[PDB]
Amino acid sequence: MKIIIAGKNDIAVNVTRWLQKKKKNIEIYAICNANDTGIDTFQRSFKKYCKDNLIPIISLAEAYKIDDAIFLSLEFDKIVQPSKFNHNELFNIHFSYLPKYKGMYTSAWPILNGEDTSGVTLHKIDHGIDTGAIIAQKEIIIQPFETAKDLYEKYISEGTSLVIDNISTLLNSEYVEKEQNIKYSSYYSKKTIDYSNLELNFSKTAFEIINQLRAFTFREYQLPKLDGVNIFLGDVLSSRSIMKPGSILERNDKEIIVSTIDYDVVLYKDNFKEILEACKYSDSKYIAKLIRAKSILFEKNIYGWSPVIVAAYHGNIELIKWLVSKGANINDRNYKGTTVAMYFKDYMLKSGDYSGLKMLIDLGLDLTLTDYKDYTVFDYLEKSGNKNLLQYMMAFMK
Amino acid sequence: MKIIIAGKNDIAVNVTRWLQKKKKNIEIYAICNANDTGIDTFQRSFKKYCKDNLIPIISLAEAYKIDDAIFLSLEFDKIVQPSKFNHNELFNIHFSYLPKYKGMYTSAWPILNGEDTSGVTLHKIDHGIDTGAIIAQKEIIIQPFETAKDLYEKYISEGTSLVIDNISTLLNSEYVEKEQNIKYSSYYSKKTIDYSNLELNFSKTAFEIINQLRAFTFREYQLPKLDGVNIFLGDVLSSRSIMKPGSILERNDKEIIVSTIDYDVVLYKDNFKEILEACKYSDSKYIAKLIRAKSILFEKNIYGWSPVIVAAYHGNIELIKWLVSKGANINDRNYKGTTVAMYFKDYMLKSGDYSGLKMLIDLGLDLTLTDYKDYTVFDYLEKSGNKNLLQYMMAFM
Ligand SMILES: Cc1cn([C@H]2C[C@H](O)[C@@H](COP(=O)(O)OP(=O)(O)O)O2)c(=O)[nH]c1=O
Ligand SMILES: Cc1cn([C@H]2C[C@H](O)[C@@H](COP(=O)(O)OP(=O)(O)O)O2)c(=O)[nH]c1=O
Ligand SMILES: Cc1cn([C@H]2C[C@H](O)[C@@H](COP(=O)(O)OP(=O)(O)O)O2)c(=O)[nH]c1=O
Ligand SMILES: Cc1cn([C@H]2C[C@H](O)[C@@H](COP(=O)(O)OP(=O)(O)O)O2)c(=O)[nH]c1=O
Ligand code: NA
Ligand code: NA
Ligand code: NA
Ligand code: NA
Ligand code: NA
Repeated sequence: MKIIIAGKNDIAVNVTRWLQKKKKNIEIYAICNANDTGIDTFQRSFKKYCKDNLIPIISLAEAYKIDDAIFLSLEFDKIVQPSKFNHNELFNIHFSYLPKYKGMYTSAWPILNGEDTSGVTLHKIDHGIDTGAIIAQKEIIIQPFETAKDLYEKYISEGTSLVIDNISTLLNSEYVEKEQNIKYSSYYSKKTIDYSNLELNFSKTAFEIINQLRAFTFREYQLPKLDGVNIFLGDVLSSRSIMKPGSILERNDKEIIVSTIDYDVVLYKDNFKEILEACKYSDSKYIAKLIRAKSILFEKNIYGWSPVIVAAYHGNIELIKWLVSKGANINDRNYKGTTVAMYFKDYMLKSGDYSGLKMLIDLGLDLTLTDYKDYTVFDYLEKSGNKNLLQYMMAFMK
Repeated sequence: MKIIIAGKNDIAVNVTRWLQKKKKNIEIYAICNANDTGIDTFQRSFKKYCKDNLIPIISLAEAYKIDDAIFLSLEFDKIVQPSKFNHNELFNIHFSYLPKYKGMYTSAWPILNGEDTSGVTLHKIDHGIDTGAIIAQKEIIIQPFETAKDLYEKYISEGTSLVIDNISTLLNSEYVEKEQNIKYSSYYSKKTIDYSNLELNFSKTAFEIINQLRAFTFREYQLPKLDGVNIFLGDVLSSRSIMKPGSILERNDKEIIVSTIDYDVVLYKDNFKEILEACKYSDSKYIAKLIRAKSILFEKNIYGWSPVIVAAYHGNIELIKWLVSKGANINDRNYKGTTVAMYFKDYMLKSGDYSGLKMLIDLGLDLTLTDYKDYTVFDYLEKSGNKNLLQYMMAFM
């Protein structure tokens, strides 16, 4: 049978990849979003993927004319008109637990509002915005540390899983739907946040303010700013200044302390670039000092280089171990899919120091992984003619 | 002992009244809010009550020096310096379930936000706004139909009872405090709502839109408006218009139906004026046809006249009975505390017809009540020398 996948980012890519794997009998057509540049960024380009995999890319107007297909929307950017199809097998993943948080910026609004939870919802496309009947959902816990970016990445992951768990019933017409309730229904348009003019509001509680920081913390788009200085999270003090809300109590190199309606807050200056530079050659002890919010250790620059990737490229094995102890992914990837192991290989090759591989492997380092060109570390070693190092690396795999 | 009552409205008045009744020996001092107009309105004037009962009004600066008082803020308008008193018996009633909804407009924001409940909270005055340790608090249901005014009245009533239930522990220092949690706190300033520029936003869900209506419904202040027409509540329909949200789908003498993000909503035009006028003489069958939202029957005009009060003064007994069956208060009062019974008394004097009295008494009419000059219907009848009716009403007692 046939499926049209309409949308973007790792959710479209990964739903597609699964289909090519487990449903090879299925003709796939793609619709891409107007702003998919064709180049991989912090999310994969769906357009790139479809080109690289000979998946035909069509228009929505063309998709309307395909019979005996289902249609599946995944962060799609176009209004879909149900009457224009010759069927009603029209499905969307929305990044909320409907009926709450219809519309936009669902990575921010639940955080701003102090929600503990959100979700992803599979539903029918009807004539309105995220109004159609619910087929499946999955609740997501928002952790107190988590940013809008963390929550978006959870949406992407949980949304992928929910499709995968339901896509057979979508293909079989063996699914059940239920109309959305009136009660609790909520919606935010794009007018509700003006990302070109964000401003922290300190006439609020400390809880609210920290939730502002979190909601606006999505590095590839922006960081919250106080007085032009970029902030990466904050914490609540027990202190309660009688200075009017917004008054800056202290300023140092690492932080700004501000008066609120209730408890003082400390806003950490974003020092990610500096942290990343230190990852080349410093140890544990130095990095632990630079750090304020722990999750800053999992951020990435514009190439997708994290702390643990930089450490790997420079053979900083003591730091790699500490980072992984803190939550870092031993198999982290840049935006081309290049893995920690590949970067470590570069170090081994340069230094002639092979000795640290065993320890990384015991931390979970995976030599089988492929980048987005379908190459393993061994592909690169074969190409560069480094057969002895290739054999050496294979000898430690388990 | 002594207490300084700082604040306004029926909560200030009714806590004071209770203390004069039940704690004879407590000396009371008052601080009034600056905007207290000295005239009884939808809330009683605390300054008027203090003058009329010889409760001395003091300044804040004076209050700081009375070392042996406790201090109770009841919608007080001035920020205090806690450390400046030589005691720490400083208490406040806040109209939310703290630490949620610190600050202003707490009869609006919970409704707007889609909350099922709010609360009232008795707590210490400390550094922060509304940040002091909690002594006692109670949750309050917000019914799906209730307006900001309904919620406000509830905060006044539940706040008063919360103070009454705890006031002995406050004067005797036998209360327990628990510091407020950081988590879940929320706060809204005066700037969060411009009441001089309310606008309904139709780029929202039906649930959200009906909540806006409710939240902005507070007649003595304003009603929400569409196309300059005032609206008194609404409902959600089952249809889902394809038109862009905010599009007017239907318009008539009763109501306006509008498209939203999800379900269409009907906004009911405010016909309170019309209803109140017909309460003079029309019967329940006619008045029933006018009603778009049931709670309109408990609204009041600028003098505090409700449908039941107007019906009583015009001797409309058949209407009174139906109104009461719909949940009207048989002892409703205007803003001067004049009761239904006193209005019915006027009608009995003008008409010479006492035939309705027994039935209203059977429905709960209370002849013992006192207006805000502290007179009963009997006092009035004596003064007027209306000896016949006096005799008859007294026969019920
Ligand atoms: C547009 C924009 C979005 N965001 C946040 C809020 C969104 O929920 C989240 C993802 O938005 P977006 O990347 O537009 O993803 P989608 O198109 O799949 O919604 O990013 C920002 O932090 N800054 C921005 O400028
Ligand atoms: C991680 C890292 C890489 N590099 C080098 C290694 C690569 O040769 C080069 C290109 O970056 P990159 O975007 O990682 O491309 P690829 O996925 O092809 O590696 O940058 C540094 O110079 N410093 C670093 O910290
Ligand atoms: C000032 C104002 C308040 N309100 C509502 C929201 C407030 O929670 C409610 C009570 O406000 P107010 O009468 O100022 O009482 P308090 O000072 O005890 O809060 O009235 C309006 O609807 N319109 C208005 O213009
Ligand atoms: C209830 C009602 C009262 N009245 C009269 C009788 C009232 O005593 C008079 C003044 O009303 P009001 O100003 O409300 O003061 P009071 O406390 O004395 O009632 O108006 C009407 O004319 N029409 C009415 O519908
Ligand atoms: Na069709
Ligand atoms: Na916007
Ligand atoms: Na402060
Ligand atoms: Na205001
Ligand atoms: Na609509």
